[PDB]
Amino acid sequence: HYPEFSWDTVPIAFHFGKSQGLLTKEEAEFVATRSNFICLEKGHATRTHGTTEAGIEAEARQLKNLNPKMKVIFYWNTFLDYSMFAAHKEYAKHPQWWLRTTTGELDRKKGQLMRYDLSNAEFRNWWTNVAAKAVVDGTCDGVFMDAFPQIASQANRKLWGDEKFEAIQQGLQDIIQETRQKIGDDKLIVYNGIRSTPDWSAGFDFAEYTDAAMIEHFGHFQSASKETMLRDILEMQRAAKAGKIVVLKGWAGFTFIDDQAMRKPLTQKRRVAKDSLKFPLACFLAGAQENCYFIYNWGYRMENGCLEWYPEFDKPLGKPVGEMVRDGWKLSREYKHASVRVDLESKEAEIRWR
Amino acid sequence: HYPEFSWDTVPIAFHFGKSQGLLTKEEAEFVATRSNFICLEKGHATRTHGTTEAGIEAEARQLKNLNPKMKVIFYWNTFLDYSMFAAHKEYAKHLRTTTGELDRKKGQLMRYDLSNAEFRNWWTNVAAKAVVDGTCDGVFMDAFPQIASQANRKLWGDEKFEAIQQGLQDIIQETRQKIGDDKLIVYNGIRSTPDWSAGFDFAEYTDAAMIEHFGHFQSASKETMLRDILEMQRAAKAGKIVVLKGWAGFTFIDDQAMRKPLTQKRRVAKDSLKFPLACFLAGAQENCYFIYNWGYRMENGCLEWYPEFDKPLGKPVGEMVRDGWKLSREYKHASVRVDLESKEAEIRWR
Repeated sequence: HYPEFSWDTVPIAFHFGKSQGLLTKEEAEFVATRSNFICLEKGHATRTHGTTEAGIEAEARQLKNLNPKMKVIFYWNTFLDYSMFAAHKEYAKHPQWWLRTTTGELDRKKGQLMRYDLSNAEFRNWWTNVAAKAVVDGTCDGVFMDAFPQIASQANRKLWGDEKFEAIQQGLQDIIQETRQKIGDDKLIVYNGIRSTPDWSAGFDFAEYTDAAMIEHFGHFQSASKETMLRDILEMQRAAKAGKIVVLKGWAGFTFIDDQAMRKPLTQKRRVAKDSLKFPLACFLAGAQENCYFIYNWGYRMENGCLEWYPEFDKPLGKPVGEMVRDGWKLSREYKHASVRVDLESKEAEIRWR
Repeated sequence: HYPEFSWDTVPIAFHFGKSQGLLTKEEAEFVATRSNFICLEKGHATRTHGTTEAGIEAEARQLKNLNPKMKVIFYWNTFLDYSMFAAHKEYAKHLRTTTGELDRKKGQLMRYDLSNAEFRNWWTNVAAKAVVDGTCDGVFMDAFPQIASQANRKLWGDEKFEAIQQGLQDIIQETRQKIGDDKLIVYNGIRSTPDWSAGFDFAEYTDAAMIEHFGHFQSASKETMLRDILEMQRAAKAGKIVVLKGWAGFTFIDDQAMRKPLTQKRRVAKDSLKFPLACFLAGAQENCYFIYNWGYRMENGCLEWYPEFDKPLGKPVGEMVRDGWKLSREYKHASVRVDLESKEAEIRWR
């Protein structure tokens, strides 16, 4: 029930939202002819369709009409009560569920966004019904469960108490199982995700229930050291070899959280994105197996480079002819039509195409 | 390093030559006040300046003195050994087919061996003399569909053909290296035909592509016109320049049409503008340029003007909308509709 995967060219997935409306026909064709795997973000097409659920459903139909093999993934945050969903008004009707801290204040991110009590079974029941409405009744093929590291953050202990924290971690396991129970075996569960930092690293997890994990921070944020980059690549290799989907999120030399980089004119962003592609692309191809996908851009809104294309993505790749080879911080991989080399320490990389 | 672009009116570029001499005061001012983007063709001003290089250099200085924003592009054929260049005698001082006959287009013009690196270094040196040492702002690299034509496998063999294809990629890369990142590389081009199509290519190095045959030659079908428009839109959204070469109801190759009087030529040119102009506006994005005439010599309609090119246009306020062969587009001061099947067109100026 995985997306149809191919080595003909670099395997590419999409993950973004266009808030101002559906993809144009030209945008939908551009996307649908270039990938079999897309998650549509919170807010997608809300300006014209009112709710994310409505926008995503109409978009899922458009894309699959163009590419019937496309797997369209419903973005549904596991932890946060985002306002641009019809579901938000239903959650507002259940104040008995609302998470509170040890002092009684409502637990809200940046003081505005409520965080879910995953230990509450009624909530979990409602939350999984939202997902199953999108993927069973609707036209999506799976769900993207965001925010696992936010749930597991030790900082939440100061807010909840240790006992409620353990209850909420248990509730994360519960809500994944119940998600699977409700959407069936033919549907995809994607979650965020694999993460490598100096103090804490999460590998592919909950494997009895989940199908795909994103490596959202590859090469950036707290995951920019050679040690954490190597761990992300090795975990992709290990997880994919064991039959899972892995989506590696590359960043085009900067991210949407870098205020100075985001202030730069579009021409400068494109120069940076072109110069910055080779290294994360070589890292991805060094460790990539079947069912591994690359994403490369600087954010999750359509305009954050998400519809950019690069000639590297059209070049013949072909099946891997040998396993990844590692010597110290240096990695290399042979494909039928390309050779890859990358040094995690110096950030030096080389891709030799046929 | 792009030409300065505006939506105030239809964005216009020029692409022609005047072999009898430089533009006159009036002709120079006409072009300089109406566009920031011109390619000067082979032969320009050769009668009085001897070579295309010297004629284009003198013209580039004249036009830029009138409009300092003017980007002037040097015509340098990527494949063909034209005689009205000083560089022709250097080529003469230094490509074989399988039968040994000299490879000459229509028996006259030699064709270049892009595999040979000595040639490539010379060729790019000629481009660099014109744009780095000289006053031009970039180079127009013609003839890419000729180079790629599969029929050349018959003339050269599969091995040499693929050497030449690689050579084209090498010459483009070597051009950019020698002229720098602040100069423009224009090439011909995007082409859509029923059996063979090329979109924007070599985007690592090139800035601009011409759609030379829009609506005409082998690209007159609704299928190929739509391909051209869609590729303009994609490439310009990707950050490239696109030059759409419209034809004024006929072309310089149609003998009978070319033998008609100017008054009839102008009548047909006026009647034929709305359709190709609406196709361009339907898909146009930033850094898209329209050209409208019946050829590449100054006198082939190239300094004709139309009120449509003075009308307020304004920024696009919506995306191209396509239903079947029908396109529409909303600008701040005009609504566009065109039907590629019936060739009906409306430009509702406001």
